[PDB]
This record gives sequence, structure tokens and C-alpha cells, in this order.
Amino acid sequence: SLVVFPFKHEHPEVLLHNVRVAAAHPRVHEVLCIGYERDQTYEAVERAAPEISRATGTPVSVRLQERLGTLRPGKGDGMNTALRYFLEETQWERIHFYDADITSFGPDWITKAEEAADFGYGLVRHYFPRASTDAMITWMITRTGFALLWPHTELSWIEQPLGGELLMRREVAAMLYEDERVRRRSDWGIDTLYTFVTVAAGVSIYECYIPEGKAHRLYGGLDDLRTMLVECFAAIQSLQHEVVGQPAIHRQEHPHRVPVHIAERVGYDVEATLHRLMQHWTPRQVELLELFTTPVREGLRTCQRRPAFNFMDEMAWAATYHVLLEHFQPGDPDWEELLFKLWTTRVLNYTMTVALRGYDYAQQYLYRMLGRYRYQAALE
Ligand SMILES: Nc1nc2c(ncn2[C@@H]2O[C@H](COP(=O)(O)OP(=O)(O)O)[C@@H](O)[C@H]2O)c(=O)[nH]1
Ligand SMILES: [Cl-]
Ligand SMILES: [Mg+2]
Repeated sequence: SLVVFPFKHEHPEVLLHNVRVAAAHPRVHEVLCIGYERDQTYEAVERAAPEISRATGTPVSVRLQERLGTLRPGKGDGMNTALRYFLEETQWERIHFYDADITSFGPDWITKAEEAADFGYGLVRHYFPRASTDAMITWMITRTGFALLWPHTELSWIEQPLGGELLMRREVAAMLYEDERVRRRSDWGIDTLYTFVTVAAGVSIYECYIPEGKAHRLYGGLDDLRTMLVECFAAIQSLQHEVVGQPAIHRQEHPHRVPVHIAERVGYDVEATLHRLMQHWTPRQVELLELFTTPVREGLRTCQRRPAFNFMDEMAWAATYHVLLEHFQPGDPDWEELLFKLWTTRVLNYTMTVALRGYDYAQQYLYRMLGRYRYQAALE
């Protein structure tokens, strides 16, 4: 099988460790790195490569991402080109993707995915314990959108639909390559597209639980996620009219108790986030708010003078979400900035009224939120 590591600016020592772990595994036929550009990281990998190819007997290739879609060129081009390499230049049955910056990686990850495919699954996704203030795009954008748009489907039940640790069978890789909406999705929206399309195609899905957890970057304010946010939301919005034709077998390994060191992390700088909410305003943003419900309109306007976010509760976010589905314009800086601030207030509301009540309370809240959104969407 093919194990792929997409990379951009990673410390190279860490990546090559994972490549070496992957190269040593008995069920791996070939490791492949797919890079952003020929940079400091890329060269270091190209050099270290054929040494590991012979020390383990497994072919390790480096290659550059090919421009395959119509959007900012990012992770999506990277994964879509690995898809092309996999399908056009190898005969392997299965392809793994793992993020290049994992520090807790080991052979079990590959073993567990492989064995679940043996069992008959077409797609295996890995999922991880997360802190209560992590994954706010996952929860407030992707899972929320899936739930409001396709409440009867398996979409909103996928644990980590932005997750880049997965395994596909060859015909799943092929079905996704042949898909226009997917090929197009060159930016951060790629994971959303893989998730939506594998589910809508009735691929059978298993989710393995990785107790180690995954290690996330040091955080400032939420603005470190602004681009991801805009792109993840545009992906959902671009699918809003699609129909999901058929059901899917979907099963998930029972999760362990969250490790204490993961429960006890804080995901982002609150002070910086509150500050950033008062910046980058334009009169056009003020006027664009006229499209939103009165409490959201006056709440966000208040942020010009002091931080406000009590108003952005669950119902207010659902109403806000529908307005954005209809009126948000990808690439319009004022829409991107409003999206970003609206979401910030949602994250802050959740953090102070829910996460602050404790880990268990927050988990329970997030699943119940999805359930209320689904029930509401099915009513309309
Ligand atoms: N080829 C390619 N890989 C990327 C790009 N952007 C991110 N990656 C890789 O995709 C993975 C996720 O990136 P990262 O910044 O760690 O995102 P996060 O883990 O979701 O916070 C890492 O393995 C990155 O090296 C890109 O534009 N092209
Ligand atoms: Cl996320
Ligand atoms: Mg990461």
C-alpha cells in the first residue's frame, strides 16, 4: 500500500521520522511525500530519501504538488496529486494519508487502518481526543453545516470530517479523483470534500480512535485559523444544493477517556481573540450586517466598541449560519471578515458559557447541539 505525507513548512526531522516508521511497516509497499514547494523542508527530505529507501527496502518518493483545482493552491492540490500518482503510476490497492507533523505516530496507526480495510471498509478515518476549545471549525462550521443541510444523513455523525488521517481503497481514491467538486477543491476545503463525497457515494466508513491524541500548533488568537475558516465554510456553502443519494454503513471504534494532558490544554489566546474582534472593521461590514437578525446585527456592531458575544448562542448561530449560506461571497474580504468575527463570537460564547463548565459538560453539549440542529432542520 501507499502511505502519503503532505507537507509544507514542517521541521524536517519530525516528518522523516514518520516516513521511516511508515517505511518499516510490513504492509506498506511505498511511502510518498507530496510537497508545497522546493524549499528548506523539501530539499532536506529529497536528500534523506533514498538512504531510507534501501535501509528498509521500501521505495520512498518525493514529488511536488500539481496544480489541479480552481482555488487557492494548498492542501487540496497536495492530496489530489497524491491521488493521481496513486492511480496513474502505481497499482497499489490502498492509500493512507497522514499529516506530516505528528509526533505521536507509530506502526499501530497503519496496522489498525489496514486491518479495518481487511474487515471490509472502503474508508477508514482516524479520530482523536480533543480539548474543549479545539476544533471550533470542525464543530461550529462543518459538523453544524452537515447537520443543518443533511440532517437525515450520516454526514454530521462523522467525528473528524476535517481530519487528514485516513485510508482509502483504490476504487474510493478513483471515485474521488473522477469527481469535479473534489478536483476543484485545491485549498483547505479538500477534507470537507472527501468527507462529503465518500459519504454521499455510500462508501462504507470506519473510524479508529487514536488515544495518543494528535499534537496541535501553539496558538495565538483565532485569527491563526482565519483562512482555514473561510475555506472550510466556502466548501460547505458550495455543497449546499447537493443531494445525498444513498445511506452508508458507518461505524466508529468506541472512544477511551480523554487523556488528562489533552483535557487540560487551552486552545487559543482569549485576550488576543477579544482584541481582534474590535479590529479590521469597514463601513461595508457594518452595512452588510443589516442582513442578519437584529440581535446578531446589534451584537456584532457592539464589537466595534467592546467585545460582545453573549448574544451568539445556539439559535443565534443557526440563524446566522443560514444568512451566510445565502449571502456570503467567497473571496470578498468584507464577507470573509464578517464570517470570521461572527464565528469568533460563537467560539467565545461557547467557551464562556459551555467549555468553562468543564470537559464532560462541553462534549455533551456539542453532541446535543448537533442533535437539536438535526431535529430543527428535519422540521422545515
Ligand atoms: N502539499 C501541501 N501540504 C500542505 C499544505 N498546507 C498544509 N499541508 C500539510 O497538511 C497537514 C496539515 O497542516 P497543518 O498546518 O499542520 O494543519 P493542522 O494540523 O490541521 O493544524 C500538514 O501535514 C501540512 O504539512 C499545502 O498547501 N500543500
Ligand atoms: Cl477544526
Ligand atoms: Mg497539525
